[PDB]
Amino acid sequence: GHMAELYVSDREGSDATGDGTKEKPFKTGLKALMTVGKEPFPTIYVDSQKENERWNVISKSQLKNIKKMWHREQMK
Amino acid sequence: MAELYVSDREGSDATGDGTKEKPFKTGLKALMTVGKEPFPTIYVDSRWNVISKSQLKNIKKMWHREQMK
Ligand SMILES: [Cl-]
Ligand SMILES: [Zn+2]
Ligand SMILES: [Zn+2]
Repeated sequence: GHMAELYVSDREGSDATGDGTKEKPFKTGLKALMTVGKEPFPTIYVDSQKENERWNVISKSQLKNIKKMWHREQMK
Repeated sequence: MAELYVSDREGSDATGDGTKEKPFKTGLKALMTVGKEPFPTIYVDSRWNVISKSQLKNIKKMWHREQMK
């Protein structure tokens, strides 16, 4: 039932009241990976650090760190 | 470490160390660098506001899961 993209926005999202949609992003990557029920990981978008763009694909470093945590969290 | 600094806009998990001058980028990385309790105070970008208990709870929850080996 899970979807193909996820939005995380440090400044505009909430982990409390957000759902990882573009309209209502999560706030954190820790919150996001908690949601991920199966692989493949959805494509995660983050704040663009540029004034020009709202959104930007997660960095490769940030993704790898989230996934490390996710796998280890899948081992109870 | 008594106070950890985390900055999505300006920090780095790669070259940062959680100092106010070299903040971490995420709480994800920050928790990974805490090996003992009690936790340092965590400050996030607003400039700096202390971490919302709403996200601190998540960080301190996932940190306890880690410590089990
Ligand atoms: Cl995070
Ligand atoms: Zn896997
Ligand atoms: Zn404890």
